[PDB]
Amino acid sequence: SFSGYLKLTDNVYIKNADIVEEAKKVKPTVVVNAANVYLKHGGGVAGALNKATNNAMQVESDDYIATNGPLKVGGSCVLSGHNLAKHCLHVVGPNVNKGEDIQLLKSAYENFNQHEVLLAPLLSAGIFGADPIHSLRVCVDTVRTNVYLAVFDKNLYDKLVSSFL
Ligand SMILES: Nc1nc2ccc([C@@H]3CCC[C@H]3C(=O)O)cc2s1
Repeated sequence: SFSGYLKLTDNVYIKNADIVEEAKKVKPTVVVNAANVYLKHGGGVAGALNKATNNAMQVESDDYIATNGPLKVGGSCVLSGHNLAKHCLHVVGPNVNKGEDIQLLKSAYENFNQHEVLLAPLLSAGIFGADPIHSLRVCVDTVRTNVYLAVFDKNLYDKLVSSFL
């Protein structure tokens, strides 16, 4: 069960934790991956989640692309969670450093509403270049189901809690 979270709003909770370790302890119904449109999990949260499955997530993802084609920015797909969760919801936030529209961050977070409870990272807040505090605001304004956010970096976590509480 989710332990040590701080409740920010009626439905958004936050913890300073590594999402891979949270997934292995809780084994939630849904873990969110911060993915790209071809589901190539090369680094960031995507690389860490794929490595914790010993590349099983990548083999499954390449088969999903071969049959279905790439996702759209703001879109998602549900695949196995392997040893981390029952399911992995792979969500594509905009890569604003490559000119993708920040408005698509709202569409990205809307995918979370299809699941009652999710363990997730902040979208577009890694190498995708969005300001992480702006990404948390979009999450709060868009997600209506129960989301447990895991923020690895303690300096970032303290910044987020100071601005949202
Ligand atoms: N093993 C892990 N590797 C990563 C890499 C990056 C991150 C996320 C991506 C966006 C914000 C950052 C964070 O929470 O500090 C979390 C994790 S957990």
